[PDB]
Amino acid sequence: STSFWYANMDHTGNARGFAPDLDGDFSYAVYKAVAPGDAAGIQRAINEGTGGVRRHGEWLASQPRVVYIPPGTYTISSTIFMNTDTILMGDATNPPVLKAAAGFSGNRILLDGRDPSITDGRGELSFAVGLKNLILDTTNIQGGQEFTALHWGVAQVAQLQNIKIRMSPSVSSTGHTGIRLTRGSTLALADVRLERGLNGIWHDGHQQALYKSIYFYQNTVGMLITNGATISILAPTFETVGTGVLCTSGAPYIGLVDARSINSGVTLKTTTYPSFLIENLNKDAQSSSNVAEGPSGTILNNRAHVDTFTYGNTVGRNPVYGDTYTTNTRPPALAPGGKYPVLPAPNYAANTVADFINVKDPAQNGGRTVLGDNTKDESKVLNEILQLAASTNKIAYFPFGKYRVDDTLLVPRGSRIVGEAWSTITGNGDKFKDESNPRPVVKVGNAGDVGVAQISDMRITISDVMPGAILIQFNMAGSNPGDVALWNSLITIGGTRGANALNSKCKDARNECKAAFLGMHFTTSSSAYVENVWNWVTDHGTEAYDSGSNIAAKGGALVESTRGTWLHALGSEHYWLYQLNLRKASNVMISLLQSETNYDQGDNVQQAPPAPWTPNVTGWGDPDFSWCGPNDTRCRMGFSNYINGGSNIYTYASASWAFFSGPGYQNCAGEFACQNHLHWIEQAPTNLQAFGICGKGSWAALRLAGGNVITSEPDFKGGWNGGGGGSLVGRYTP
Amino acid sequence: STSFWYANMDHTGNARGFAPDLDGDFSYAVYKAVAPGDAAGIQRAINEGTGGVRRHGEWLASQPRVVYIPPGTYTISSTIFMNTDTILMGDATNPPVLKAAAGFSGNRILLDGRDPSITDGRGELSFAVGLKNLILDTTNIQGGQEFTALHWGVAQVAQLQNIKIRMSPSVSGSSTGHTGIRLTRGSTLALADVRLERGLNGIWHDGHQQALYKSIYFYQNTVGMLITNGATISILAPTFETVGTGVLCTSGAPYIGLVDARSINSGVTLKTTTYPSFLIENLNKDAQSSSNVAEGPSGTILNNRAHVDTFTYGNTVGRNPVYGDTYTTNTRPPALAPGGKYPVLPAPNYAANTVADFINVKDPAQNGGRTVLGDNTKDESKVLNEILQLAASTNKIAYFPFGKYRVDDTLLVPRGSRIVGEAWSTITGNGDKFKDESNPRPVVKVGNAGDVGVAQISDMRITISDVMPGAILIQFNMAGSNPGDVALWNSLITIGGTRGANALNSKCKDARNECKAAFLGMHFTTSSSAYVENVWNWVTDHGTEAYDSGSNIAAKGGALVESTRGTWLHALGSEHYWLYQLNLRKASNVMISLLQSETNYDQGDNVQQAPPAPWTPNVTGWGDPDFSWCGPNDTRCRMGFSNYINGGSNIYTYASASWAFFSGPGYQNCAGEFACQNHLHWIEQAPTNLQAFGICGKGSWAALRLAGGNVITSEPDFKGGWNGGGGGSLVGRYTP
Repeated sequence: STSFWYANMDHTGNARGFAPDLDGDFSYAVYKAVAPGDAAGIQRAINEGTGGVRRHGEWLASQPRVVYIPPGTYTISSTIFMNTDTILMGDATNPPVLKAAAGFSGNRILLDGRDPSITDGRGELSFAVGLKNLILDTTNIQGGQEFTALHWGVAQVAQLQNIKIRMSPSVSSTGHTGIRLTRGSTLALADVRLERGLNGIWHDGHQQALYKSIYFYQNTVGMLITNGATISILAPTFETVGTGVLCTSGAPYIGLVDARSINSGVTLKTTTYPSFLIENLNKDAQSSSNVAEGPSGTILNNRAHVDTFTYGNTVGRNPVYGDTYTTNTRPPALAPGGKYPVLPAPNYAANTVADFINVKDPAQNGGRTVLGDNTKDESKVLNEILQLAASTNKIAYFPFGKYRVDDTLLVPRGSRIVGEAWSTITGNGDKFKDESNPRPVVKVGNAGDVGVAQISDMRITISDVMPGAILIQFNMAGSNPGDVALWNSLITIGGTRGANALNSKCKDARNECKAAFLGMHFTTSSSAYVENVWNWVTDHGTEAYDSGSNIAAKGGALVESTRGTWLHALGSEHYWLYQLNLRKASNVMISLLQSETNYDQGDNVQQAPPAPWTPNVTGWGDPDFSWCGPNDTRCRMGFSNYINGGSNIYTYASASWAFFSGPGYQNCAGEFACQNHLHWIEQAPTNLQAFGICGKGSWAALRLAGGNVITSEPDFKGGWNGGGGGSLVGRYTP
Repeated sequence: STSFWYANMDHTGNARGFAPDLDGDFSYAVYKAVAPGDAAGIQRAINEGTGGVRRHGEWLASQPRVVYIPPGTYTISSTIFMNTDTILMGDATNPPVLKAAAGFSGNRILLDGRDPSITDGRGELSFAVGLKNLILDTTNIQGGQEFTALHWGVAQVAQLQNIKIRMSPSVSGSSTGHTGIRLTRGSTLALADVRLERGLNGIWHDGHQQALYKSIYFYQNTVGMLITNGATISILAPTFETVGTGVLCTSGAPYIGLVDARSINSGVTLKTTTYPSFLIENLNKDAQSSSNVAEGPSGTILNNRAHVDTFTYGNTVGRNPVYGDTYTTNTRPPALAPGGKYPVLPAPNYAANTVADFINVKDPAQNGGRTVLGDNTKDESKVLNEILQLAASTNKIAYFPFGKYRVDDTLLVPRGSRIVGEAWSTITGNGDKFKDESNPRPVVKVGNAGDVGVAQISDMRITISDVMPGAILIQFNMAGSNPGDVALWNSLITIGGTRGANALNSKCKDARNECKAAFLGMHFTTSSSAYVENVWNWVTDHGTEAYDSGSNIAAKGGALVESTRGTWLHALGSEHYWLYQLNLRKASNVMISLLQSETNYDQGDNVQQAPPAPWTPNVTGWGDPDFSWCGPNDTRCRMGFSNYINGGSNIYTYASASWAFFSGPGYQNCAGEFACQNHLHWIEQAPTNLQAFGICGKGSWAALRLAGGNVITSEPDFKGGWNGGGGGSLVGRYTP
């Protein structure tokens, strides 16, 4: 066929992806190839399993399927339905066209990312749906009819990579929609080009999403926002677009940062009362329309350049809801050239198999035997292959598997790592059980390293209760932002097969297991780029087994870097003390942080935090909760944002939700009574620019360093459920 | 070509069904016919509209589609998706077989009743999905694989009529297998007269809010009904033949009602691994059914007895352990239960009747040379009263093709009437004759006072087109010689929410001044004896058909029952009325197998017009609650009742699905889990021989209020039902 690197990798033989924990099935095919032009074969490859048994729906990581679609045109006559943990991989050298037929029958959706096996449309459970190197075409459908090329009501670990959507020109209240997001909890939509139609993206009640580097080309409306909580749009381009962003319902947060307007109309228009920010908008001469318009008329007139304009709930303003214009000079290390760094996930479209090292092939990795079946320690053998590929400038390809490591797996300078449907590194052993000497499972460079370390399509996890485990630690800094990067990956604790020892020790809410020390760590001399990454302590089982979810992992993400750190849609959920900790960091940019308090915590918790952990304030910057009464359990809940000093902190959207008050999915007292403090500033940083700090079920919308509290009600409401339990700090620029 | 009455009705010409208010489309075809054996044509007929435009999804009543499927076998290779306001009508003289192909591709669902155009899996909005005279067959699929013949995550006005589901035999030792009817998220009313053959599960009730399963035949199922979570389950007159386990509840804490059940060579009748509240009344077992009747987490609950009178195991009023067993004996009145069994009747399909036995009300050659339009352009009261008397006096069935028949006076349904519609043909009241609340007048009158005879209506809709404070939408006056002679099946009674009522929708857009749209939805007078099954009594809460929908409506009362003869309510949904949803005013001999209700959404702490306003209560004349016990600004107390029982005798209620959701206009949240309402179920005067079971509630502080003023609090001992007790009430037994 072609020379596309993935299709030419060994998918038979010993170097193929191998799936353990499949109930004795050692013949399951991770890889399937569709015949050229075989449109019916796309759905077949998605669902087909071993010996005629259909694949499991709703599973997260153990039964992955990558469907290779060769170049060509595939005429689609009815909706194609994805499965969880499934990737459609078109040929990157010549992406295939999935074209809707003229006689398209059924629901007017070309591709549905939501697994049909989920009941009651729970998109927040449709994890790990991937689309790569595809062209969606609906030009055979009349532009006046309602149609949706892609329904993206999905959850985390879902990804878009090198996707193009051609639609018919709009006519009419109905028309083509490129990507419609209904119920779901996804993280990032990256590098999608939407051509024509009525709506390029329709955000219909999706909780939150970061839209990174989206190209809106000749859309009647760039993004339609009907309902939803937190919307972050980073580095978009509006070319011949009638209206950039149109929000006709709800009170969400809308973040438009580093936007470009090419011969377009109004950039942000709303008929309701959302809180939005426009930072670094650059308009051309043909874009002569107002920048912002609302129910009362013009909000911001025609300006070719906008610095920092908010219109929403702002701290210190009389009245709270209103306009504010400021100018801020971004640090050149954070924003080279005034623009924050945005990079597409690598697809290696021009690379062939020779540019890679298949870690399992003895002819490629230096004559080493690698299993990836979670039956033995493979740390040393994998540290040697990773150092070999970096020293020879080869990309290290991990076929799918579960690679058990009993010591740190170092990612050395010059590494480019890519996996097959989130190949899994799992830590194990006594070397990660010393909480007095915490140890990284995956270490990205040594202390003081400068170089390239790019990782994509991987998973890191643990197999036992390991109170000293740091799942990934970033030590290396890049020469340019993105040299050290992590794309489209997940870091999980529990919830998946392959961790029996961990699964047996975490079934008691009275003694929550000390599974890990940290999920992610960014050391002081590091400089890392993170996009579409799920940092998740399990709340429920995903792969049909008694999963146990009473886990006390101390901290989710600890950022100590003073060089520069960019977090594009990082989901950090269900850790004990905090989801995001900024400990004396000095150059941090956050385009979206998605977080959720641990479900076992709240008024009816059985073990009050910080227990079972003893906080180390001096050594690791833990919150000690010494301000709460020893039995004030609404006060002793994990923080979503714990900002502790430092400088040059830019956060542009925080989707932090509280749902329950204790084990068993117990309800909270009220809409704003699940938690007291989700967002907490311990020490005021120098040059802090915070926008879109959203919450759910929190009494306070933000806590300031001196102890002052910004209450969610009555004037800092918004976002989740339009304010029915939702917090919104649209502007905090102290 | 057969002699089926519906397929041989005029579907061209002037007597065809006509859909008004379709944005200038006067050629829309309500009726579509599938070619024999054309499986692909079934989906086409569901969605096809005028001139290549697809039909509207989610719509309730204005764009109906009836799909006629001739006899034959239809090999289905992928899931068929229904639409709202859509009926699949197989040939009643020879039902067609919808057979899943051996190479079935997709999610492994043969037929999905839930409209795919609804977003976020909201089955509670999938209204008016009908299936008639069909055989669903999954025998080409191996019995060891998970498969679902019918997904019924739907909402009210959905109906099953003469449906049989054949499945492959389950595999011994296998946890997966065929499921006949799976109910996920949704709010349907009744599933009637379905025969389920083989498979692993005949019915899987997976989180559905509530459902009445009437006259279900479980034939050789490994498990009759599986219940994984849910609130209120009522099973009336089932038959378990060669069934391994009758009812198996492995998750949740629902209410399960088993009444008039038959066991033929079956295993355990009700087994649970959790703590639901169930009732088993009038279970009659054969000799070969030697298993225990009920089994729970602690072991045996009720051992093998061939006959069970009244056994409850749940939250019971007056018990010192609230949760526990109770055995009593009750002699049902012969007028309520002739022969000891409650009356259950299938909805009439007229399978043996031809066109000659019918009167098409629009055909001048059949109705006496009268001009009938059905386009909501003029008053058609006199012309329709004369046709109904004509069809009754000539022993003919009156067939209403679809339309909107405006009436400016009462439309009398006389003695001997049999009325059937085409996808819920609509009678809409109008005029000044329904606007004098001091002289309320029925829109549709079922017989005169003191009449005895047959008056059977099915597949119809009754509504109003303006604000009519004196309008009774349907009033039952006549009694039957046998129960079911006066009956109403598979219908809707709606106020607002649908196109065709511009004057009404324009006057009901202010929550500060709630419009007095109607006096009563349904009325059962003292000398009446009516049978009601699968009927939606609905004051609108939101718009359904893409139009400016005013939903700030104060319709006084939903259903007022004053009858002292027999009255049977099988899955009556009464929703969003102002003062009450169901009022039993000195009624005698009343049987309710399931009542589904919802408090008006504008009511609660943040209400803008405190009840009884804008209504002045008439306690003496009409038995309204005046809410004089509440402080004039205690707004959680001044909320509409779901059950308002006021005196009388011989009242048997077996399931109450009564939900409160919001605290004011705008879908505002409530103060707490049990803080939406104070009283959902209220006894004003204690009746003689009152037998109450399965009184479920949501978000109300009290689970039940007694005549003396004593209150049975939902917490701590009467939790259960909705969300397993997380805000759900459950009075499993109140038998004073």
